Order: sequence, then C-alpha cells, then structure tokens
Amino acid sequence: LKGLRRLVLDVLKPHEPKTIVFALKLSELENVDGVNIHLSEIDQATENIKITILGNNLDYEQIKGVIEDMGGVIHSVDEVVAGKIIVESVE
Amino acid sequence: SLKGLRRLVLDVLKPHEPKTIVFALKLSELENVDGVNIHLSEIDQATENIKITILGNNLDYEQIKGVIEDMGGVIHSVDEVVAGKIIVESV
Amino acid sequence: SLKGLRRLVLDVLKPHEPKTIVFALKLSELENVDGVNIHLSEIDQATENIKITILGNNLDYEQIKGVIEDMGGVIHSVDEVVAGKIIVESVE
Amino acid sequence: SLKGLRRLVLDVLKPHEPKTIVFALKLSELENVDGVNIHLSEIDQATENIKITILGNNLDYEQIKGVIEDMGGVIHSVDEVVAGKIIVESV
Amino acid sequence: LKGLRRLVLDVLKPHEPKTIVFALKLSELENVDGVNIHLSEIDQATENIKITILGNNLDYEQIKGVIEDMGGVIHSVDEVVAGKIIVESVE
Amino acid sequence: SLKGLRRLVLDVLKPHEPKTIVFALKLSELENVDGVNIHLSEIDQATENIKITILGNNLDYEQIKGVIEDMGGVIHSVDEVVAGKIIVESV
Amino acid sequence: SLKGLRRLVLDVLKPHEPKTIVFALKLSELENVDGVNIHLSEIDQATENIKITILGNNLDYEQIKGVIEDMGGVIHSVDEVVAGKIIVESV
Ligand SMILES: [Mg+2]
Ligand SMILES: [Mg+2]
Ligand SMILES: [Mg+2]
Ligand SMILES: [Mg+2]
Ligand SMILES: [Mg+2]
Ligand SMILES: [Mg+2]
Ligand SMILES: [Mg+2]
Ligand SMILES: [Mg+2]
Ligand SMILES: [Mg+2]
Ligand SMILES: [Mg+2]
Ligand SMILES: [Mg+2]
Ligand SMILES: [Mg+2]
Ligand SMILES: [Mg+2]
Ligand SMILES: [Mg+2]
Ligand SMILES: [Mg+2]
Ligand SMILES: [Mg+2]
Ligand SMILES: [Mg+2]
Ligand SMILES: [Mg+2]
Repeated sequence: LKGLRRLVLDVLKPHEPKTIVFALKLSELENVDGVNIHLSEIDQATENIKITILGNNLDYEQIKGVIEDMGGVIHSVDEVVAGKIIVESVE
Repeated sequence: SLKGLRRLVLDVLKPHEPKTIVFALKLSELENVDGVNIHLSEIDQATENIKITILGNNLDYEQIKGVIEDMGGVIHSVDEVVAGKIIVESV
Repeated sequence: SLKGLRRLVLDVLKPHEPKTIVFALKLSELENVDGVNIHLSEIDQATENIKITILGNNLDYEQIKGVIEDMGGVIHSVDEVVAGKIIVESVE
Repeated sequence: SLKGLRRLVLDVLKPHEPKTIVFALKLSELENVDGVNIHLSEIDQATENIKITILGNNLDYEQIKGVIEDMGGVIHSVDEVVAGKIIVESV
Repeated sequence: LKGLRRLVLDVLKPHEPKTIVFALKLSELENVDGVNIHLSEIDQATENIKITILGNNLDYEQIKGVIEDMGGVIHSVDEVVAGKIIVESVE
Repeated sequence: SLKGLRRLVLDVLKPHEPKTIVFALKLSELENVDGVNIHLSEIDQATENIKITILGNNLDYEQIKGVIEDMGGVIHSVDEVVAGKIIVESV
Repeated sequence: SLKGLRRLVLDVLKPHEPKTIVFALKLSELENVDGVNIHLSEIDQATENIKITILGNNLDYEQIKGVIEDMGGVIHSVDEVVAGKIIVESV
C-alpha cells in the first residue's frame, strides 16, 4: 500500500456516455478498489460529476486517459491521499 | 465475486399507482440485488417523486430501468453510482 | 430467511384515540415484526400526525395497513420502504 | 422474553418539587425499567417542563403514569413509543 | 448498577477556585467514575460551568455539598440518568 | 492507576515564536502525557491564539502551566477539564 | 517508539505547477510518514491554496517544509499540530 490512494476529481462531461459507463471503466483499472460518481449538476449539453477513486498506487495519467477518452475533461483535483494510511482531511 | 455496478441512486418520477412498495419488492427480487431503499421525495397531483437506492453486485442497469418502466416509472436522473469491489462513499 | 419488505416509514393521521402506545403494541405483536417506532409529529384539535417505523422480515403491507386502519388511523403516505436481504439506508 | 412497550419519551409538566432526581430514581426503581433519562426543557416560575425517556421491557404505561402523578407531575404528551423485540429508531 | 448514574449541572461559581479543582475534588468522591467540567461563560466576577458527573448510584446531597463547600452553587439539574443502563435523551 | 486530571482544553495566547510545533513537542514530553493537540485559533500582528488539548493520567497542571509560561505563552482560560478513572465527555 | 510530531495540518500556497499529486506523492515517500492528504481550498489566477494533512511518527518539520519549498510551495501557516504517543483530536 503506497503511492496515490484516493482522488476526488471535479469532472465536466457531455451527457454521453452515461456516468455508469464512466464508473464501470474506471472501476476496471487494476489498481482500483472502488469508484464513486456523484452527479453535481446537469446542464444543457454537459454534466458536472464528482468522481472519488480509491486504490493502491493509482496511475493518475491512466485515470485521466480513461476519462478523456470518453469525452470528459478534468476541471480540478479536489483531494489527493497518498501513502500507507488513508488520511482524512482535518477541517 | 464482487465487481461492476454496486449501488445506484435514482431520481424517478411515477404515478401514485402502483405504490412504491411494489417497486421495492420487484427491484429487490432481482438476482444480484442485495437490497433496495425507496425514499419519497415529494407527492404531487397524480405524480410522485422518489429516490431509489439499489445495492448489489454487478447490477444490470438495463434490467433495473426495465423493471421501473414496466411499472409506469421513469428515470429522471442517476444521482450516484458506485462501482468496483469496495463500496466507496463520496468525500 | 431475510427477504421481502424489511422496513416501512408510514405517515399516519389518526384521531386522538386509541393512544399511540396502543398502535405500537398492536403492530409489534404482528408476526415477523422485529420492532416498532411511533413518532409524534403534531397534535391537532382532535387529530394527530404520527410517523411509524416498522422493522422486520418479509413484512405483509396489507396486514400492517389492516392494523393501522382497524385502529382508526389512515396512511397518508409511505415515506420509506426497504426490501431485500440487507437493510439499505438512503444516501443523502 | 423481550416484548411490549420498550421505550417511551414523555412530555411532563411538574411543580419544582419534588426534584427531577426524585422522579428519575423512583421511575428507575420500577420492575422492568432498565433506565430513565430526565432532560430539563424549561424552568418556569412555579413549574418545570421535562422530557422523560424510559427504557425497559414490556413497560407498564399506567404504572409509569401513576408514579409520575403521585409525585405531582402530569404527562402532557407521549412523543415517542418503541415496542417489540428490537429497539427501532425513527428514520 | 442502580440509582443515579449521570448528572449534568448548571453551576455558578466565583473565579476561585479553578475548575481544575472542582473536577478534581468531585472526581475523588466514592462512586464517581469521571467528571467533565465545561466552561460555558466567564463574567466579571463569576463563571457558568457545565458539570457532567458519571458514576454508579450517585449521592446528590454529597455532590451538592462538595460544590457549595467550594463556593459554587447548583443553579439547576439539566439532565439526570438513573438505572442500570445509561439512557441518552431521545431528541 | 487511572486518576486525577485526564484531559485539559487550554485557551492560550503566545507570540509567534517559539512555534506551536515546539509547544506541542515539549508538552508531549511531560511525564504522564499521552498526547497533545494544538489548534491555531487566530493569528494576529504579534500574537496568535491557540487551543491546547492535553491527554494523559493524573496530569500536573502546575507543570503544564510552567512549560507554557517558560516559552512566553499565557493561559487565558481552561475551557474544559476531565478528571477521574474514566474520560467523560460533555452532554 | 511512537513519539514526537504525529500529525500536521499545513496551510500552503503554491503555483499551479507542479500538480498537487506530485506533492502528495513526494511527501508520502518521506520516511516516518504514514500518509498524506491534500485538500484543495481554492484555485486562483496564478496560484493555488491547499490544506495538507500529514500523518506519521516523529515527523521532521524542516524536512517536510523543504520538500514543499523545493517544489515551489510555501507554508503560510501551521493550523494544527499533534504530538506524543496517542493521536489527540481537538475538542
Ligand atoms: Mg446549472
Ligand atoms: Mg410540488
Ligand atoms: Mg396544527
Ligand atoms: Mg396539522
Ligand atoms: Mg400528512
Ligand atoms: Mg406524508
Ligand atoms: Mg409541552
Ligand atoms: Mg417559560
Ligand atoms: Mg413554558
Ligand atoms: Mg407535547
Ligand atoms: Mg456574560
Ligand atoms: Mg452570566
Ligand atoms: Mg445559570
Ligand atoms: Mg485575537
Ligand atoms: Mg484578529
Ligand atoms: Mg479567490
Ligand atoms: Mg492561507
Ligand atoms: Mg492559514
């Protein structure tokens, strides 16, 4: 258990494909334990989704690749957890 | 083994009849479904807004949507999707 | 064996009598009912609005509705339903 | 066997005497009462408003009512009732 | 496990002695398992404190004596828990 | 044996130097101190207000106050205190 | 031995480049560090404000500060410090 452990991505995307498709593909990466997609807000042609990815030594670029290949773009990385222990934010 | 779509939060519109209970039962009788939670969002005239949370393993979206429509329901939005081996909650 | 209806949150309106502790007792005595929670939402002139939470296994809605209605209450709406092997909570 | 009335929350009005500690002790001394919690809601110039939560097995309402009345208090309302094998919480 | 188990007191006391001593003396009473003193507000010559006393079969008169013999006064009993099971107030 | 001052929540005022890191460090090296948490409440032109939480057994206030003093800090108030065999939280 | 600085929460300012993932990775690769959490507070024109929480044992601040500065980061303030054997949370 090392490297990138959890990422929270601010992603913008068209209506297609559906977020279940995004979720599935991402979840199928080998170093990924689970993926959560939260619909932030849908608009006229786009959709704003918050993706939480849990894993072990996650390959950002890989993750960004799957996302972009499906027409989505990453607007920002909101949270990054790295290491042996999943450290939560102290608000 | 646990994989695929694990949880779906669905925004659904439907007529008073049949009652949410039938939906819950029918959805819960699906093969990979562990459980189903149907929360009433708001009642209107001849209409009813519910939030459907379906937990299970490698769930079939299409099979779920099918059940719902087969009962006069319609899916307005997919609010949250969880996929993978571990259930990940939104940060 | 866990299956069927597992939990219901019923919005019920009823005259003052019988008291809610009687609704609770009667509902709790039903077979397959693990427990019952009756929350008082508001008291009116000659009526009360109460929230009923029923836990159990493979619950029979009609039977539960029967008890509530035999008792003088009316179900205005089913606010929550849970069905299946696992009691899944609502994600907020 | 665990059954009957399991937990009550009572809206009680009482004179300043006797003290809430006397109500709590006396009620906790009842045959099938596991515990009692008295939360002071408001002290008025000649009376007080308390919320009495009583936990137990097959609780006797009339008996609990009696103890409260012999002590000079009166039950204004029954806010929550729990009954059966398991203690269920409101959702 | 019988009698008074928890008490929450609204106490008024002059600046001296320090709460550090209240908590310390009270914690030293026979049937007390622990004491939590929370500072509500401090004024020009006094301060309002919240005393949480946990234990088994607590003696109110003893505690009250210890409080007064130190200069503080009990303005009110905010919560009382009696019995075999520590029952929290249902909100 | 677990007794006396168990936890303290200290409101402290101190010049920017020495840094809170040194404060936490020297306090944590005290005899019966299990751990220390220093929370920066507010920085000012020449001073900063921190909240200090000290966990341990039969803690010595005089000692704690001493160390804080020596580094130029000052205890403005004692917001919370726990004493006794068991750690009791406020209700 | 479980001692010293256990957890730190640093308010940091930095240019968009390099990404926060590299910071999170590099800080997690430091000896003594069990895990790192970088929360995005805000993105500005040429800058970015992040809150970094570091967990581990007997952490070296000067080392952490260096890694950050070596990457263009700057520590505007140390918001929380935990030191000792047990991780203590702010009350
Ligand atoms: Mg919009
Ligand atoms: Mg409407
Ligand atoms: Mg009304
Ligand atoms: Mg009304
Ligand atoms: Mg209604
Ligand atoms: Mg209703
Ligand atoms: Mg009232
Ligand atoms: Mg009044
Ligand atoms: Mg009043
Ligand atoms: Mg009332
Ligand atoms: Mg004042
Ligand atoms: Mg005052
Ligand atoms: Mg007062
Ligand atoms: Mg100031
Ligand atoms: Mg200021
Ligand atoms: Mg700005
Ligand atoms: Mg700043
Ligand atoms: Mg700052």
